[PDB]
Amino acid sequence: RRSLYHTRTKDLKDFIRVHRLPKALAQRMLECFQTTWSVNNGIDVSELLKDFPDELRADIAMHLNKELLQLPLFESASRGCLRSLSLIIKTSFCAPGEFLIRQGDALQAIYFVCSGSMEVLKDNTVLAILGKGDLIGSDSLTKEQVIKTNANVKALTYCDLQYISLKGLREVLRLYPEYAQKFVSEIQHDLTYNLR
Amino acid sequence: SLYHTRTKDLKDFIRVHRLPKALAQRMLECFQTTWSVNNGIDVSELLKDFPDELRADIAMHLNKELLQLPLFESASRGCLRSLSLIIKTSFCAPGEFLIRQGDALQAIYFVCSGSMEVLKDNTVLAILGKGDLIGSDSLTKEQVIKTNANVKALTYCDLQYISLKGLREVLRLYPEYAQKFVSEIQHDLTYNLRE
Repeated sequence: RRSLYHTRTKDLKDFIRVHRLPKALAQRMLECFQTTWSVNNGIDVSELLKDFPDELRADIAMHLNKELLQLPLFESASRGCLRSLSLIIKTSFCAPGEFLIRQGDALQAIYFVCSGSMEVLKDNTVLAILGKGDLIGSDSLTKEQVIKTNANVKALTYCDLQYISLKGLREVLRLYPEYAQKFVSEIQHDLTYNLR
Repeated sequence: SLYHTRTKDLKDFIRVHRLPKALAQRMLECFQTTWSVNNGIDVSELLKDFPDELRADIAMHLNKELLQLPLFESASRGCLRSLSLIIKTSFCAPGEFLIRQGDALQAIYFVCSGSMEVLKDNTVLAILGKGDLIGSDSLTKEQVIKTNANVKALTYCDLQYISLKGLREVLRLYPEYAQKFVSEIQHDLTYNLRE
Protein backbone atom coordinates (compact mmCIF):
# COMPACT_ATOMS: atom_id res chain seq x y z
CA ARG A 1 0.00 0.00 0.00
CA ARG A 2 2.54 2.35 -1.52
CA SER A 3 5.41 -0.07 -2.26
CA LEU A 4 4.74 -3.82 -1.90
CA TYR A 5 8.28 -4.40 -0.60
CA HIS A 6 7.86 -1.96 2.33
CA THR A 7 4.48 -3.39 3.20
CA ARG A 8 5.82 -6.94 3.06
CA THR A 9 8.90 -5.89 5.04
CA LYS A 10 6.58 -4.48 7.70
CA ASP A 11 4.43 -7.64 7.81
CA LEU A 12 7.55 -9.71 8.36
CA LYS A 13 8.68 -7.35 11.11
CA ASP A 14 5.40 -7.78 12.95
CA PHE A 15 5.48 -11.52 12.53
CA ILE A 16 8.96 -11.44 14.08
CA ARG A 17 7.79 -9.12 16.84
CA VAL A 18 4.57 -10.89 17.88
CA HIS A 19 6.51 -14.13 18.37
CA ARG A 20 9.33 -12.55 20.34
CA LEU A 21 11.81 -14.10 17.88
CA PRO A 22 15.53 -13.65 18.59
CA LYS A 23 17.63 -10.97 16.83
CA ALA A 24 19.86 -13.44 14.99
CA LEU A 25 16.84 -15.30 13.54
CA ALA A 26 15.08 -12.06 12.59
CA GLN A 27 18.24 -10.86 10.88
CA ARG A 28 18.53 -14.11 8.92
CA MET A 29 14.85 -13.78 8.04
CA LEU A 30 15.12 -10.19 6.84
CA GLU A 31 18.38 -11.04 5.05
CA CYS A 32 16.67 -13.90 3.26
CA PHE A 33 13.61 -11.84 2.49
CA GLN A 34 15.25 -9.05 0.46
CA THR A 35 17.58 -11.60 -1.04
CA THR A 36 14.58 -13.53 -2.28
CA TRP A 37 12.07 -10.68 -2.69
CA SER A 38 10.26 -10.08 -5.93
CA VAL A 39 7.01 -8.22 -6.47
CA ASN A 40 5.40 -11.04 -8.45
CA ASN A 41 5.71 -13.24 -5.29
CA GLY A 42 4.34 -10.62 -2.96
CA ILE A 43 1.41 -9.34 -4.93
CA ASP A 44 -1.77 -8.25 -3.08
CA VAL A 45 -4.47 -10.81 -3.94
CA SER A 46 -7.09 -9.34 -1.59
CA GLU A 47 -10.21 -7.95 -3.13
CA LEU A 48 -11.78 -5.57 -0.58
CA LEU A 49 -14.63 -4.33 -2.80
CA LYS A 50 -15.91 -7.79 -3.53
CA ASP A 51 -18.77 -7.57 -1.04
CA PHE A 52 -20.15 -4.19 -2.04
CA PRO A 53 -23.60 -3.77 -3.67
CA ASP A 54 -23.44 -3.24 -7.43
CA GLU A 55 -24.58 0.39 -7.13
CA LEU A 56 -21.67 1.24 -4.85
CA ARG A 57 -19.32 -0.68 -7.06
CA ALA A 58 -20.49 1.35 -10.10
CA ASP A 59 -20.09 4.70 -8.32
CA ILE A 60 -16.61 3.70 -7.23
CA ALA A 61 -15.59 2.43 -10.69
CA MET A 62 -16.94 5.64 -12.25
CA HIS A 63 -14.14 7.57 -10.53
CA LEU A 64 -11.28 5.43 -11.73
CA ASN A 65 -9.41 5.79 -14.95
CA LYS A 66 -6.74 3.17 -14.93
CA GLU A 67 -3.97 3.62 -17.45
CA LEU A 68 -3.78 -0.17 -17.90
CA LEU A 69 -7.31 -0.38 -19.26
CA GLN A 70 -6.57 2.36 -21.80
CA LEU A 71 -4.69 -0.03 -24.06
CA PRO A 72 -6.14 -0.80 -27.48
CA LEU A 73 -6.45 -4.26 -25.96
CA PHE A 74 -9.55 -3.17 -24.05
CA GLU A 75 -11.29 -1.25 -26.82
CA SER A 76 -13.93 -3.97 -27.20
CA ALA A 77 -14.72 -4.62 -23.52
CA SER A 78 -18.24 -3.96 -22.25
CA ARG A 79 -18.87 -1.34 -19.62
CA GLY A 80 -19.52 -3.92 -16.96
CA CYS A 81 -16.47 -5.97 -17.79
CA LEU A 82 -14.24 -2.92 -17.54
CA ARG A 83 -15.76 -1.74 -14.23
CA SER A 84 -14.93 -5.13 -12.71
CA LEU A 85 -11.39 -5.15 -14.07
CA SER A 86 -10.90 -1.64 -12.79
CA LEU A 87 -11.96 -2.68 -9.28
CA ILE A 88 -9.22 -5.33 -9.07
CA ILE A 89 -6.26 -3.46 -10.61
CA LYS A 90 -3.56 -2.72 -7.99
CA THR A 91 -0.31 -0.76 -7.86
CA SER A 92 3.22 -0.95 -6.48
CA PHE A 93 6.26 1.29 -6.60
CA CYS A 94 9.49 -0.39 -7.55
CA ALA A 95 13.00 0.81 -6.73
CA PRO A 96 16.11 0.54 -8.90
CA GLY A 97 17.60 -2.91 -8.48
CA GLU A 98 14.27 -4.34 -7.35
CA PHE A 99 12.91 -7.46 -9.05
CA LEU A 100 9.40 -7.51 -10.55
CA ILE A 101 9.76 -11.13 -11.59
CA ARG A 102 12.54 -13.69 -11.09
CA GLN A 103 13.32 -16.03 -13.97
CA GLY A 104 11.86 -19.50 -13.64
CA ASP A 105 9.04 -18.47 -11.29
CA ALA A 106 5.30 -18.71 -11.81
CA LEU A 107 3.66 -15.68 -13.40
CA GLN A 108 1.00 -14.38 -11.02
CA ALA A 109 -0.32 -11.27 -12.79
CA ILE A 110 0.01 -9.03 -15.82
CA TYR A 111 2.00 -5.84 -15.23
CA PHE A 112 1.68 -2.39 -16.81
CA VAL A 113 4.27 0.42 -16.48
CA CYS A 114 2.92 3.88 -15.57
CA SER A 115 6.34 5.32 -15.15
CA GLY A 116 9.86 3.98 -14.80
CA SER A 117 12.11 1.91 -16.99
CA MET A 118 12.96 -1.73 -16.62
CA GLU A 119 15.26 -4.33 -18.08
CA VAL A 120 14.57 -7.89 -19.14
CA LEU A 121 17.41 -10.33 -18.44
CA LYS A 122 17.68 -13.98 -19.47
CA ASP A 123 20.46 -15.21 -17.21
CA ASN A 124 22.90 -12.32 -17.70
CA THR A 125 21.87 -10.63 -20.97
CA VAL A 126 19.48 -7.75 -21.64
CA LEU A 127 16.73 -8.84 -24.01
CA ALA A 128 14.59 -5.74 -23.78
CA ILE A 129 14.16 -2.37 -22.09
CA LEU A 130 10.60 -1.42 -21.12
CA GLY A 131 9.11 1.89 -20.10
CA LYS A 132 5.94 3.93 -19.82
CA GLY A 133 3.03 2.16 -21.53
CA ASP A 134 4.51 -1.37 -21.76
CA LEU A 135 2.76 -4.60 -20.99
CA ILE A 136 4.28 -7.69 -19.40
CA GLY A 137 3.09 -11.26 -19.16
CA SER A 138 2.24 -14.28 -21.30
CA ASP A 139 0.26 -15.28 -24.37
CA SER A 140 -1.79 -18.10 -22.83
CA LEU A 141 -3.44 -16.44 -19.86
CA THR A 142 -6.67 -18.44 -19.73
CA LYS A 143 -5.10 -21.95 -19.94
CA GLU A 144 -5.31 -22.08 -17.03
CA GLN A 145 -2.28 -23.96 -15.71
CA VAL A 146 1.07 -22.52 -14.69
CA ILE A 147 3.39 -20.12 -16.54
CA LYS A 148 7.11 -20.38 -15.81
CA THR A 149 8.77 -17.05 -16.60
CA ASN A 150 11.61 -17.23 -19.09
CA ALA A 151 13.45 -14.14 -17.79
CA ASN A 152 13.89 -11.73 -14.91
CA VAL A 153 12.32 -8.27 -14.78
CA LYS A 154 14.04 -5.57 -12.67
CA ALA A 155 13.46 -1.86 -12.24
CA LEU A 156 16.26 0.30 -13.65
CA THR A 157 14.72 3.51 -12.33
CA TYR A 158 11.97 4.11 -9.78
CA CYS A 159 8.86 2.49 -11.24
CA ASP A 160 5.17 2.68 -10.70
CA LEU A 161 3.38 -0.41 -11.94
CA GLN A 162 -0.20 -1.52 -12.34
CA TYR A 163 -1.25 -5.16 -12.26
CA ILE A 164 -4.04 -7.70 -12.32
CA SER A 165 -3.60 -11.10 -10.71
CA LEU A 166 -4.28 -13.94 -13.14
CA LYS A 167 -6.87 -15.49 -10.87
CA GLY A 168 -8.68 -12.17 -10.79
CA LEU A 169 -8.34 -11.68 -14.54
CA ARG A 170 -9.70 -15.15 -15.35
CA GLU A 171 -12.73 -14.92 -13.10
CA VAL A 172 -13.66 -11.66 -14.83
CA LEU A 173 -12.94 -13.07 -18.29
CA ARG A 174 -15.06 -16.14 -17.64
CA LEU A 175 -17.87 -13.64 -17.08
CA TYR A 176 -17.47 -11.83 -20.39
CA PRO A 177 -16.49 -14.72 -22.74
CA GLU A 178 -17.36 -13.13 -26.06
CA TYR A 179 -14.93 -10.44 -24.99
CA ALA A 180 -12.38 -12.90 -23.62
CA GLN A 181 -12.32 -14.26 -27.18
CA LYS A 182 -10.80 -10.88 -28.18
CA PHE A 183 -8.53 -10.71 -25.17
CA VAL A 184 -6.82 -13.85 -26.43
CA SER A 185 -6.76 -12.62 -30.07
CA GLU A 186 -5.59 -9.03 -29.57
CA ILE A 187 -3.15 -9.61 -26.75
CA GLN A 188 -0.18 -10.11 -29.04
CA HIS A 189 -0.65 -6.52 -30.24
CA ASP A 190 0.03 -4.91 -26.85
CA LEU A 191 2.14 -7.62 -25.23
CA THR A 192 5.38 -5.68 -25.08
CA TYR A 193 7.11 -8.81 -23.80
CA ASN A 194 6.09 -12.47 -23.47
CA LEU A 195 7.29 -14.58 -20.51
CA ARG A 196 5.57 -17.90 -21.40
CA SER B 1 -7.01 -7.28 13.85
CA LEU B 2 -7.96 -7.75 10.19
CA TYR B 3 -10.87 -5.39 10.50
CA HIS B 4 -8.71 -2.40 11.38
CA THR B 5 -5.98 -3.44 8.92
CA ARG B 6 -8.61 -3.84 6.21
CA THR B 7 -10.15 -0.51 7.17
CA LYS B 8 -6.76 1.13 6.67
CA ASP B 9 -6.46 -0.53 3.26
CA LEU B 10 -9.83 1.00 2.38
CA LYS B 11 -9.03 4.48 3.59
CA ASP B 12 -5.82 4.31 1.57
CA PHE B 13 -7.84 3.32 -1.43
CA ILE B 14 -10.09 6.30 -0.85
CA ARG B 15 -7.21 8.75 -0.33
CA VAL B 16 -5.19 7.57 -3.32
CA HIS B 17 -8.09 7.68 -5.77
CA ARG B 18 -9.11 11.14 -4.55
CA LEU B 19 -12.72 9.89 -4.00
CA PRO B 20 -15.46 12.31 -2.95
CA LYS B 21 -16.20 12.59 0.78
CA ALA B 22 -19.81 11.48 0.16
CA LEU B 23 -18.74 8.34 -1.72
CA ALA B 24 -15.97 7.82 0.86
CA GLN B 25 -18.70 7.81 3.52
CA ARG B 26 -20.89 5.27 1.76
CA MET B 27 -17.82 3.07 1.27
CA LEU B 28 -16.90 3.09 4.97
CA GLU B 29 -20.43 2.48 6.20
CA CYS B 30 -20.93 -0.43 3.86
CA PHE B 31 -17.59 -1.69 5.04
CA GLN B 32 -18.56 -2.14 8.68
CA THR B 33 -21.98 -3.39 7.58
CA THR B 34 -20.80 -6.11 5.21
CA TRP B 35 -17.61 -7.01 7.06
CA SER B 36 -16.72 -10.54 8.18
CA VAL B 37 -13.31 -11.99 9.11
CA ASN B 38 -13.91 -15.02 6.88
CA ASN B 39 -14.23 -12.83 3.75
CA GLY B 40 -11.10 -10.85 4.54
CA ILE B 41 -8.54 -13.41 5.77
CA ASP B 42 -4.74 -12.95 5.51
CA VAL B 43 -3.75 -15.17 2.53
CA SER B 44 -0.13 -14.07 1.99
CA GLU B 45 2.59 -16.69 2.64
CA LEU B 46 5.60 -14.58 3.55
CA LEU B 47 7.85 -17.54 4.51
CA LYS B 48 7.00 -19.69 1.48
CA ASP B 49 10.31 -19.14 -0.31
CA PHE B 50 12.69 -19.47 2.65
CA PRO B 51 15.37 -22.24 2.76
CA ASP B 52 14.16 -25.39 4.51
CA GLU B 53 16.69 -24.82 7.30
CA LEU B 54 15.53 -21.30 8.04
CA ARG B 55 11.93 -22.49 7.98
CA ALA B 56 12.59 -25.26 10.51
CA ASP B 57 14.22 -22.67 12.86
CA ILE B 58 11.23 -20.34 12.70
CA ALA B 59 8.80 -23.26 13.27
CA MET B 60 10.62 -24.45 16.42
CA HIS B 61 9.81 -21.06 18.07
CA LEU B 62 6.12 -21.44 17.35
CA ASN B 63 3.73 -23.40 19.51
CA LYS B 64 0.30 -22.96 18.08
CA GLU B 65 -2.66 -23.76 20.31
CA LEU B 66 -4.55 -24.74 17.19
CA LEU B 67 -2.11 -27.62 16.52
CA GLN B 68 -2.30 -29.01 20.05
CA LEU B 69 -5.68 -30.48 19.24
CA PRO B 70 -5.79 -34.29 19.52
CA LEU B 71 -6.66 -34.08 15.83
CA PHE B 72 -2.94 -33.73 15.04
CA GLU B 73 -1.71 -36.40 17.37
CA SER B 74 -0.62 -38.48 14.40
CA ALA B 75 0.85 -35.82 12.10
CA SER B 76 4.52 -35.84 11.22
CA ARG B 77 7.01 -33.12 12.11
CA GLY B 78 7.19 -32.00 8.48
CA CYS B 79 3.45 -31.75 8.44
CA LEU B 80 3.33 -29.83 11.76
CA ARG B 81 6.15 -27.44 10.87
CA SER B 82 4.28 -26.51 7.66
CA LEU B 83 0.91 -26.32 9.35
CA SER B 84 2.40 -24.02 11.91
CA LEU B 85 4.13 -21.73 9.44
CA ILE B 86 0.78 -20.94 7.72
CA ILE B 87 -1.35 -20.33 10.82
CA LYS B 88 -2.80 -16.83 11.04
CA THR B 89 -4.39 -15.03 13.95
CA SER B 90 -7.01 -12.31 14.37
CA PHE B 91 -8.37 -10.53 17.46
CA CYS B 92 -12.11 -9.84 17.38
CA ALA B 93 -14.22 -7.05 18.83
CA PRO B 94 -17.66 -7.73 20.22
CA GLY B 95 -20.48 -7.95 17.65
CA GLU B 96 -17.96 -8.46 14.83
CA PHE B 97 -18.79 -11.24 12.36
CA LEU B 98 -16.50 -14.20 11.86
CA ILE B 99 -18.72 -15.78 9.21
CA ARG B 100 -22.02 -14.82 7.57
CA GLN B 101 -24.63 -17.39 6.63
CA GLY B 102 -24.47 -18.29 2.96
CA ASP B 103 -20.80 -17.44 2.33
CA ALA B 104 -18.12 -19.93 1.36
CA LEU B 105 -15.94 -21.22 4.17
CA GLN B 106 -12.50 -19.77 3.53
CA ALA B 107 -10.73 -21.22 6.58
CA ILE B 108 -10.97 -23.16 9.80
CA TYR B 109 -10.91 -21.25 13.02
CA PHE B 110 -9.67 -22.00 16.49
CA VAL B 111 -10.71 -20.02 19.58
CA CYS B 112 -7.80 -19.10 21.80
CA SER B 113 -10.06 -16.92 23.95
CA GLY B 114 -13.49 -15.31 24.07
CA SER B 115 -17.16 -16.15 23.74
CA MET B 116 -18.83 -16.32 20.34
CA GLU B 117 -22.42 -16.72 19.16
CA VAL B 118 -23.63 -19.16 16.52
CA LEU B 119 -26.88 -17.89 15.06
CA LYS B 120 -28.75 -19.49 12.17
CA ASP B 121 -31.21 -16.82 11.04
CA ASN B 122 -32.44 -15.55 14.40
CA THR B 123 -31.69 -18.37 16.77
CA VAL B 124 -28.64 -18.98 18.94
CA LEU B 125 -27.47 -22.58 18.48
CA ALA B 126 -24.33 -22.47 20.60
CA ILE B 127 -22.09 -20.01 22.39
CA LEU B 128 -18.50 -21.01 21.55
CA GLY B 129 -15.29 -20.42 23.52
CA LYS B 130 -11.71 -21.40 24.46
CA GLY B 131 -10.71 -24.55 22.60
CA ASP B 132 -13.55 -24.77 20.07
CA LEU B 133 -12.71 -25.55 16.47
CA ILE B 134 -15.06 -24.10 13.84
CA GLY B 135 -15.09 -25.70 10.39
CA SER B 136 -16.69 -28.19 8.02
CA ASP B 137 -16.29 -31.92 7.42
CA SER B 138 -15.36 -32.59 3.78
CA LEU B 139 -12.73 -29.89 3.95
CA THR B 140 -10.70 -31.77 1.38
CA LYS B 141 -13.20 -32.55 -1.41
CA GLU B 142 -12.84 -29.88 -2.44
CA GLN B 143 -14.97 -27.26 -4.11
CA VAL B 144 -17.04 -24.74 -2.17
CA ILE B 145 -18.65 -24.87 1.25
CA LYS B 146 -21.52 -22.41 1.73
CA THR B 147 -21.82 -21.84 5.45
CA ASN B 148 -25.02 -22.79 7.32
CA ALA B 149 -25.03 -20.14 10.08
CA ASN B 150 -23.50 -16.84 11.17
CA VAL B 151 -20.80 -16.62 13.83
CA LYS B 152 -20.26 -13.32 15.66
CA ALA B 153 -17.87 -12.22 18.43
CA LEU B 154 -19.51 -11.59 21.85
CA THR B 155 -16.63 -10.66 24.09
CA TYR B 156 -13.20 -9.92 22.76
CA CYS B 157 -11.93 -12.97 20.97
CA ASP B 158 -8.72 -14.25 19.73
CA LEU B 159 -8.73 -16.68 16.84
CA GLN B 160 -6.18 -18.75 15.02
CA TYR B 161 -7.01 -19.99 11.59
CA ILE B 162 -5.80 -21.87 8.57
CA SER B 163 -7.09 -21.12 5.09
CA LEU B 164 -8.73 -24.04 3.28
CA LYS B 165 -6.29 -23.44 0.40
CA GLY B 166 -3.04 -23.64 2.35
CA LEU B 167 -4.46 -26.53 4.37
CA ARG B 168 -5.31 -28.48 1.24
CA GLU B 169 -1.73 -27.93 -0.05
CA VAL B 170 -0.07 -29.38 3.07
CA LEU B 171 -2.47 -32.33 3.29
CA ARG B 172 -1.61 -33.20 -0.31
CA LEU B 173 2.01 -33.77 0.72
CA TYR B 174 1.08 -35.74 3.79
CA PRO B 175 -1.45 -38.27 2.36
CA GLU B 176 -1.44 -40.81 5.19
CA TYR B 177 -2.00 -38.01 7.64
CA ALA B 178 -4.62 -36.51 5.30
CA GLN B 179 -6.55 -39.78 5.62
CA LYS B 180 -6.37 -39.72 9.42
CA PHE B 181 -7.14 -36.03 9.43
CA VAL B 182 -10.44 -36.57 7.63
CA SER B 183 -11.45 -39.43 9.91
CA GLU B 184 -10.47 -37.72 13.17
CA ILE B 185 -11.79 -34.21 12.61
CA GLN B 186 -15.40 -34.94 13.65
CA HIS B 187 -13.93 -35.68 17.08
CA ASP B 188 -12.52 -32.20 17.57
CA LEU B 189 -14.96 -30.26 15.37
CA THR B 190 -17.07 -28.19 17.77
CA TYR B 191 -19.49 -26.67 15.26
CA ASN B 192 -20.08 -27.86 11.67
CA LEU B 193 -20.66 -25.11 9.08
CA ARG B 194 -21.73 -27.38 6.20
CA GLU B 195 -25.37 -27.19 5.06
